[PDB]
Amino acid sequence: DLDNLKLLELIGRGRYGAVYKGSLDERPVAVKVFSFANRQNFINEKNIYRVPLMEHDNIARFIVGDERVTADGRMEYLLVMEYYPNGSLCKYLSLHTSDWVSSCRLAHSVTRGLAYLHTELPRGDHYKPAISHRDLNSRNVLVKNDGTCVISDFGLSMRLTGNRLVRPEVGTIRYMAPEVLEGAVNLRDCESALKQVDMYALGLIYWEIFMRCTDLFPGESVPEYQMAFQTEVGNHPTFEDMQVLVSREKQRPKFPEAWKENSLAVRSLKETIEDCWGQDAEARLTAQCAEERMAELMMIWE
Ligand SMILES: Nc1ncnc2c1ncn2[C@@H]1O[C@H](COP(=O)(O)OP(=O)(O)O)[C@@H](O)[C@H]1O
Ligand SMILES: Nc1ncnc2c1ncn2[C@@H]1O[C@H](COP(=O)(O)OP(=O)(O)O)[C@@H](O)[C@H]1O
Ligand SMILES: [Mg+2]
Ligand SMILES: [Mg+2]
Ligand SMILES: [Mg+2]
Ligand SMILES: [Mg+2]
Ligand SMILES: [Mg+2]
Ligand SMILES: [Mg+2]
Ligand SMILES: [Mg+2]
Repeated sequence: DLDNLKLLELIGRGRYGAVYKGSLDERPVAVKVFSFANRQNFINEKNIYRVPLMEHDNIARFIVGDERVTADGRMEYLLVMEYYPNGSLCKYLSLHTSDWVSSCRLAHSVTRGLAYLHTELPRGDHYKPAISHRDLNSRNVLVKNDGTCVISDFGLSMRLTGNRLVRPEVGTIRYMAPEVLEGAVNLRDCESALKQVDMYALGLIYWEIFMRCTDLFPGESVPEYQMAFQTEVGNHPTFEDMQVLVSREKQRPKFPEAWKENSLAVRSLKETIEDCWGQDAEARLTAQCAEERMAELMMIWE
């Protein structure tokens, strides 16, 4: 198989992998390359992808993983996966504005993938545990050519149910929930607490998506894309910065005045976003309810 793998241009990178466009048996792929220092994230990500029943319309498609020794005497680990020309949701939102229906399509498809990730499927030979993503954000979501999302980057994800479990501030700082910023996640109910951390981050993703919805800025132009909290903390905020703004001061991204609350759809959208990122983690929507709320919003478009 992998003797015929060709790497082309670099298309992305984060803390753990450098991601290249590639060719495998003359078909296009993406190749995430890890150094030996990040081997454990490769191991983790590969094994999450190989958990039974992980193939799903809103989960990135994994092909194969592999190791090689480089010319200069270094170990490299390669995670080969489907190539998504649109890239991350972050990149896609910076380039596109969408109307109500297509914005809901982005938001619903990412929510559907998270609800599936979060759901335990007792199946013996095919057991799928509930899995927490642990760094959910729009750079770890990819956008398919048909305009729907897939969840990606399981380098930090953890199994939450079943046997041989372990108990664990390692995510992306901008998207950390308040209880994480306080070091006070309730690890006694570990399964629920980790899902609630994910759900807070999904709320921020909702805000980022709908800030680029052409129908929410009528008679006006859509603001340029900005990540959650960028106007308030800039790029690369510090842990302490986020702690004061998000947890101490109880702040969240702001809904524009242009979302004048006389529309029933807009009022409902705002309440669903707020039900995801509230301070009381036990009171946030679950992923399965957010998926249903999102679909019910679309249905309240008639
Ligand atoms: N299969 C893919 N197709 C297209 N772009 C990708 C793909 N996987 C990752 N990327 C891009 O590479 C970036 C980093 O990939 P990711 O797997 O998140 O690495 P890290 O674990 O280092 O954050 C993503 O934000 C995205 O822009
Ligand atoms: N069919 C099953 N598949 C997966 N996990 C199961 C099944 N039945 C029970 N369990 C769970 O597996 C756990 C046992 O894990 P084990 O590896 O024995 O210990 P630990 O997780 O403490 O290291 C129990 O808490 C139980 O809830
Ligand atoms: Mg990263
Ligand atoms: Mg490692
Ligand atoms: Mg695992
Ligand atoms: Mg990433
Ligand atoms: Mg935050
Ligand atoms: Mg429900
Ligand atoms: Mg909607």
